Amino acid sequence: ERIREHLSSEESVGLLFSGCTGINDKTLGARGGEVIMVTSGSGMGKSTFVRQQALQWGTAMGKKVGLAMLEESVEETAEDLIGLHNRVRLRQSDSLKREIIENGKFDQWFDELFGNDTFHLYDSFAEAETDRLLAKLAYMRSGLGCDVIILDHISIVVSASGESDERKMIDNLMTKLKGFAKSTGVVLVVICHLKNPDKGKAHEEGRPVSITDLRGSGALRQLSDTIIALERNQQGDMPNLVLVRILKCRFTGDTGIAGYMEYNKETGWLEPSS
Amino acid sequence: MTYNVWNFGESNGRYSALTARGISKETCQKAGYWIAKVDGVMYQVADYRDQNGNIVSQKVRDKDKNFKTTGSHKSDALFGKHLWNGGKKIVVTEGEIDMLTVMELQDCKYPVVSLGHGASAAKKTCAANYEYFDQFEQIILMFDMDEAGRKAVEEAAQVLPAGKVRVAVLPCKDANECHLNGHDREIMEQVWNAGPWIPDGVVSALSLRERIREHLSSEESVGLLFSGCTGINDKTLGARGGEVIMVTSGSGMGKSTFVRQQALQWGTAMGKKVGLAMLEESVEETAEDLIGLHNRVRLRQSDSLKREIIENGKFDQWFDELFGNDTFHLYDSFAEAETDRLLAKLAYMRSGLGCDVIILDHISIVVSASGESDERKMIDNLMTKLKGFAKSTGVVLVVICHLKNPDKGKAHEEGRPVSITDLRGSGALRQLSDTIIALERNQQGDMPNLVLVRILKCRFTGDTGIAGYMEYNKETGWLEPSSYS
Amino acid sequence: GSHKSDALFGKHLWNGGKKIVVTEGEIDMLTVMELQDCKYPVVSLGHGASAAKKTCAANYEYFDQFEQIILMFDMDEAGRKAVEEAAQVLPAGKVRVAVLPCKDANECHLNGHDREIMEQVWNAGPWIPDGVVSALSLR
Repeated sequence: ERIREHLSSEESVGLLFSGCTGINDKTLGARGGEVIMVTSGSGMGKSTFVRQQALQWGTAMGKKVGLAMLEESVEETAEDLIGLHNRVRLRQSDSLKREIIENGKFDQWFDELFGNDTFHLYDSFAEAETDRLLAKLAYMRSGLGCDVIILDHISIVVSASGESDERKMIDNLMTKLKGFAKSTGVVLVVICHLKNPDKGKAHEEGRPVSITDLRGSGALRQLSDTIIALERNQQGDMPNLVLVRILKCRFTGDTGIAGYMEYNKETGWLEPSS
Repeated sequence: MTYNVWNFGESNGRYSALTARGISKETCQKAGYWIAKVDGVMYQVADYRDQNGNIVSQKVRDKDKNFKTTGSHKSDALFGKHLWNGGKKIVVTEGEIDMLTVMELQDCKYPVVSLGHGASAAKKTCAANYEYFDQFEQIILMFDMDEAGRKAVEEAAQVLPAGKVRVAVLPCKDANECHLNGHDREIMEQVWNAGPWIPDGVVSALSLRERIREHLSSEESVGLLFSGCTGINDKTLGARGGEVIMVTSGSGMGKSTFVRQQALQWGTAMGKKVGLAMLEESVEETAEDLIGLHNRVRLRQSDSLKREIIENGKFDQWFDELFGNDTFHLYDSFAEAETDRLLAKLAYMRSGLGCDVIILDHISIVVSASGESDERKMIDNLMTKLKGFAKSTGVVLVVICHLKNPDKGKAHEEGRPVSITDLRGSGALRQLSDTIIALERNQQGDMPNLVLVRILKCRFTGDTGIAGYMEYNKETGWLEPSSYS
Repeated sequence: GSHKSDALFGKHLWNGGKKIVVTEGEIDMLTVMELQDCKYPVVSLGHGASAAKKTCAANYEYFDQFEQIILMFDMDEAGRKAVEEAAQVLPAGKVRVAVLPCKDANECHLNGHDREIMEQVWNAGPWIPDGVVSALSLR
């Protein structure tokens, strides 16, 4: 009976990765209980890729998405979603900001987006303790009833914290996040950064990213079920061209390069091909 | 269905002292808190008057601490609201007895208010009273010190005027529990020392739309404009408050000269209060550069002219012309500052002196917690604290770092575009910093004064690459914009 | 008796006013009152220069009755630290630091410099260390 109930409801194709495909061809979406790992270099598209998925899922397939943008205030993150939804770089314009305010178009777009109460976020920025996030991440999942939790940046370093080498902190945290993800069945999307090789041209100038290039003592390479990686050469002749590489997919096992995408400097989207 | 307003001269009313609470008669009389003797019982009535004195609602309790409401107890119910027309700080308690505690200790001379519908409607009550609470510079959220109390604090800070939120943490249950115990010493300092921080950490389901509108109106997206070369503005749209600008180049190529132009430019044309942290030079030397830079000259190479124009009356002229607006602030030590012997001072500018831009030249002078192997963590640890400070205050922070020595081919001074990997420190600064400006020039080429500007990162826009070019005017010491391709 | 941390020598003499002088030693508090004919608010610190932060913090409510708080501490290495640790827990906008040509207030009086003491009660605010000196005062 539980498998019948499982097979009938389980969003196994639930919330397919938008912006590009081949990712769907190699991962078949994001299952509930899996931990999706998104990574790239600094300023390449970790936040932007994940931000499209959070927007898309909570609109087209309408899901209660939980956000944890620990590096930016919620008004800034909402600011992106509003512009991203309306295909504009609203953050990148004083005219567009002044426009929608004075002519009352701001309220218009906002109700069109958040009007479902499908978007829930985390607001603090000032140091989130490990079990002072998991409680709130669960509060979304459980109290607010979210289907997807989005955790930007898996660090919160700063603190000493009394235990040398935070290589265990990232490991200890990832396990509980996988636990939380599975015991509730919530799709868990987390963003991590990449180590510094300093051993040739690196990341921002190209270079494929392997699982070893992942920050931390690769525990995230174990607990996570699927690993999405973005690669682009911001000094190349197409700095907006970004390559998607699957480093892991516990569900399928089909790895390799999925497809390509192009950063539309007008809409702020990652349109597939061009 | 709601009760009728009790009358003071019709229900055995008297203004007695709450001896078992620690509140005297004089205090009860001023807040409008009296005791009624109806049916032989002993009820305590809290008069929630409006801006006129007319009782609107009342909150009546007896021996067993049961609640009974009379009148029109609307969502904006604030016990003591009628006593204060505004000011500097306002204390927001949970219960009326706690509101009676602060006034007793402050001799009923300072604004203190209580919540109408307990800790539950804290969010709604504070939301209903946004217009009123914004007449004060600070809002002292001293709720109960329990599980439910901290959630009420959480739901309060969400719908309160941004930047004015402050939370009190008492060694006991509530304000009254401290008073009757010992701790009259522990309450008041936290009324004047409570932490000015954020809600943390749910804060979901929009509810901030209008505040984002309020936000978008006050902090622009073309925050400031880097002068010296257009194109930097095209790819970064300036430097917002709360961002971290990262400026770097080779040694003696114009890290200091480039940044100093922006500090000068911003503090003159756009009259912003610029804070300087020139760790590798006395305050007089950085001022010396600024003085010459403002007057399009170099007061470091013309040596006869230095002694001349100063002792003649052209120094005092330029000095008042430049620093007279009281905008420029610098750091004076050179005696190896400690990390939390800089951030304290850097915050003092931003906060005490009120600066808009803080400039930290050279971020490799750590000098902090000696004994830990590799300063690779110190630079990372510092950047985290700098980013926190930068965003939590909304200050523009421009920091200068240096570049690792590659020794793998011709390096930096001979050209060589500097990538993000070439950045000094275990690239944590490539993460915490939002915008990264890099200067490149071949000081052994046909165009040494020609400098290439390269954006290595801009979390705001995401538009990277080569901006434009500039030329070092040896006469003016400026970075004039060039026409090169 | 009970030397609580809010010990302020002379606190019982004033109920607010325009300005109040906060010395370190009671003897220095006796100097300022001597020059002012005991007509203007002058107080001393209970626990010396060490608990300067705690004593001033304990009397923030009291010191907040005045428009200005004249920190006339000693003029040594420890004295300047006491100025630093007091001014942190004092009302921002009511500080001011006294700089004497001698050791303390009494050392000036016994020498010549009554001409340096009272006048130096009128001098701005900043506060606290390292400057930062808003350029203008670096001329």
